[PDB]
Amino acid sequence: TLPSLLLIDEAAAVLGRMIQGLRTGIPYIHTENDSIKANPILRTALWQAAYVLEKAYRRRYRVPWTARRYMRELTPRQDGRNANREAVMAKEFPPGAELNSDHPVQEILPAMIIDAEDHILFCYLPSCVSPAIMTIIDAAVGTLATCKMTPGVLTFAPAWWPVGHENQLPGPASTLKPPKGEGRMFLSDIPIASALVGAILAQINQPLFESGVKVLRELYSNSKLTKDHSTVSKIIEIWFSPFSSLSLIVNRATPIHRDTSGPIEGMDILVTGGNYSNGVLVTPSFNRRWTYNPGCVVALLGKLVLHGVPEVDGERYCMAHFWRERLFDAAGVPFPYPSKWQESYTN
Ligand SMILES: O=C(O)CNC(=O)C(=O)O
Ligand SMILES: [Mn+2]
Repeated sequence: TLPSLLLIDEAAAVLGRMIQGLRTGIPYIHTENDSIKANPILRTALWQAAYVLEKAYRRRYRVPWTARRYMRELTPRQDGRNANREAVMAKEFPPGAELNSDHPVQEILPAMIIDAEDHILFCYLPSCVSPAIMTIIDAAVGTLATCKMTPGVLTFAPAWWPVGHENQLPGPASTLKPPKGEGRMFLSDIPIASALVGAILAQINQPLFESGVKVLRELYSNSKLTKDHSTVSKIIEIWFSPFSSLSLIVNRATPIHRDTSGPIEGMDILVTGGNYSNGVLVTPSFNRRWTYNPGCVVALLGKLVLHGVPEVDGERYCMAHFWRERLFDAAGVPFPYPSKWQESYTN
């Protein structure tokens, strides 16, 4: 009875069917949900994502360690700045023969990196987002941000803890409390984009997608879980995403680092955009750089994978979709462990 969740559910389903079709050569079944079917921009964006993701599953680098063991050496707040600690990790967890060809060339083709037991650590999807959707995001960010976009970070979530309120109940993000403010407006401008990124997540880690949606369901229906539940409810009704949170990072370069808030096993999804030509995402553990230009998507275990992105020759923003495990705890949903790549093929 919550149509936004039902739309991202169908977007996930129909994109999976598109991928299964590309793999089998049999016509895929269209969605009868005409929020998708009658929306040419979202529909063709799902086609494009299907091509890129199918390209990525066919191009898999393996590191010779597991995510479990890597996670075990990690100190609770090992964000990547201790260079000595990082060189010790790097010896204990080297790139391996499939990756550490001497000095690495920059990747441009879609690909993924899986651990020793087939878990997806990193998924690189260049040009995964159609120009039309990138233009929707360009407009939304534009009107929100007014060098030509004022730098900064801005965070949105229907259920959240502000810094200093950790031990109270969670509630609407301050940026989203004004019902006609900048925040809500921004969310209202981007449901097609949100729906796309959530569908991509389903293709990479279906259980995590449906856990997230389950959590949003429970936060909607169960009032005793949050402050200001009326505002929580209104925001969930325009929350076209399975993620706990969305963060817009405008005109900022990013040092090589690890996230340390968020579950050690959560997969974030970054979408980069703007008008610049020399984007590069750096992953030292994988001995790799990845071309990182507007419309690129990267999914990654970001509390595990060191990643950074240098200054570029233009305006740039990044949309970062991520997780708060405490919301899972509060909603009675265990947080799932990272999916294996074969799960993509279990039809
Ligand atoms: O620079 C970017 O596009 C991505 N940002 C991050 O991973 C982060 O803030 O943790
Ligand atoms: Mn990050």
